[PDB]
Amino acid sequence: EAPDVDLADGNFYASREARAAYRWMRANQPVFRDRNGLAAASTYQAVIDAERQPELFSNAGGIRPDQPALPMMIDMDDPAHLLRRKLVNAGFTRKRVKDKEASIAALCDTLIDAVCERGECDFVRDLAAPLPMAVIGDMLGVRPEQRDMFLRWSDDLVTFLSSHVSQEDFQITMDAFAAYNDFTRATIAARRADPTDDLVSVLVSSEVDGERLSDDELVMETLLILIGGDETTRHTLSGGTEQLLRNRDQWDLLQRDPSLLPGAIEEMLRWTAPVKNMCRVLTADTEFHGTALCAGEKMMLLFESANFDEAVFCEPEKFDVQRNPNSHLAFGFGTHFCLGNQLARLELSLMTERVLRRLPDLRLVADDSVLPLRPANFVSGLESMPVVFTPSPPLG
Ligand code: HEM
Ligand SMILES: COc1ccc(CNc2ccc(Cc3ccncc3)cc2)cc1
Ligand SMILES: [Br-]
Ligand SMILES: [Br-]
Ligand SMILES: [Br-]
Ligand SMILES: [K+]
Ligand SMILES: [K+]
Repeated sequence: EAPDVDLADGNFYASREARAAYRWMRANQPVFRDRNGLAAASTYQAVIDAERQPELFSNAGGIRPDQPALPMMIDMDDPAHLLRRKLVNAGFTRKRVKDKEASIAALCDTLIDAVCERGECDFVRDLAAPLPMAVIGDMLGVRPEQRDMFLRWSDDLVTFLSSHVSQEDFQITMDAFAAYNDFTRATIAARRADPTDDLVSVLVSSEVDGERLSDDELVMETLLILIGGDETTRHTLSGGTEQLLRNRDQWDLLQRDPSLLPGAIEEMLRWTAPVKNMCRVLTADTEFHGTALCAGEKMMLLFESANFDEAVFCEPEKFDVQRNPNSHLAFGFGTHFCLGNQLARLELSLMTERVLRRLPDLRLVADDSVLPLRPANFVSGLESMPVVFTPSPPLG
């Protein structure tokens, strides 16, 4: 019998029974319909095949199950999407991202300095959540003492994307957007008159095919970047480190061999899959991997399910930092492949290498059976992760 599940319900993704439900879907109905008839691609093959057919599986209806499209690149199809992405790509060239290494490392060291003397911290609150916020906030010109405000707006907006909000939460969402809009339009006006090397400056000057980003587009695209920056990577940092601590042979391998870190980051991404789904709207009736789909309905791409697909990943419930190949779909695939992937990987690398070296005897206070995941239908990971370690003095 099929699992009785609602794939638009955030409680499904907070359940540690989700992977059992995905396993059934992959073995019995790869393009699954949930208890409300919502279609979802559960196998790696079905996700890739949909990703590769953007004219049939469109982003232009919006990437959430019951919300309309917003005027931003992730809700656009080519050719318009390609121009928008090329414009925003000025902020994400390989050289610009790699050049952030020293500054990101400094933030990692400041955050570890704040807890290293204590011998205990909440890995989520004190390391995983603040590092990506500080990096993206610095790119956007946010004063350090205002990071919490931007993180609050980001939580409001990602909660809106992660659920079907009440009217009161709709109002909060609109208020947060209005505050972000006000701040960002001030930055745009200032950078136009006195350009710097910050993200808004680089985006203002970007030109492709004789076109530039409008103020409207700058607000929307930088907001997409803010929330990608501050709502996703945190969950790979916490949940990926959790797996290193649960399987101490994996922690020990990384401690003794820094050259294993790139493969470890990939396995942390495969395992944690912070983005649980993105939607595609059907542009025509189609028979897709055994399931009839109707023009105008949305189908979810279940990235965590694909990342645990035994047809692609041998023994997928084994966390193995050495896994090769590791062609996971945490960042998706195709036209919309995460623009921030290099930045996210760099943050994960720099914080993890410092955690391994500076907190070398790190351990979990209590095991996973009592560590909850955030209820959310879109992006999710650990709420809290208390950890202990031998104290050390700060680097300063
Ligand atoms: C581990 C962290 C992250 C994960 C798992 C992640 C995941 C994703 C996924 C699944 C998509 C859609 C791909 C698809 O549907 O095939 C996406 C798109 C995108 N992401 Fe991320 N993301 C992360 C971090 C970031 C960061 C840090 C940024 C920016 C600084 C960012 C910016 C974007 C943008 C702009 C898009 C839209 C690309 C397009 O539509 O062409 N993401 N991301
Ligand atoms: C109601 O007005 C608005 C306006 C803007 C937004 C924010 N749009 C948005 C933000 C974040 C993501 C998640 C994500 C980003 C990058 N990589 C991976 C995941 C998707 C869409 C919401 C509501
Ligand atoms: Br299949
Ligand atoms: Br479009
Ligand atoms: Br920048
Ligand atoms: K505020
Ligand atoms: K397994």
